[PDB]
Amino acid sequence: SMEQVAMELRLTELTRLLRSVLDQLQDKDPARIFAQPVSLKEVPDYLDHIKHPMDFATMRKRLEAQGYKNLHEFEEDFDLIIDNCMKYNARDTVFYRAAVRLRDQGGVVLRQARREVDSIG
Repeated sequence: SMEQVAMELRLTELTRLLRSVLDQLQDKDPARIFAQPVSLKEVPDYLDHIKHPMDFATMRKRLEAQGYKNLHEFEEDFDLIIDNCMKYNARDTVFYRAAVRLRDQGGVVLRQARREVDSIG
């Protein structure tokens, strides 16, 4: 139907905007701490601690399959990256501290993304 096409164009355009959002958030991680999944070869107990692992590469796979229906879903995955790290790693670590800085700097990007998503519809 023509309606289904219009919906699909809306999803495509959301995906475009989320791709730009993702690029901007990932620039706030210049150390690449969050770029890839935590390795279960290197951290064998990880899934005992963290039930829903997340990372920027996993988000990008979902994004490119158009698997985010709205900004809420995308933000849920970004918050998992941060929140998982702040639980597994202690306050005095470069990993925790990187997550705090990513959360703080990302907030700015996400605030305007929400306005754009609402504005453009």
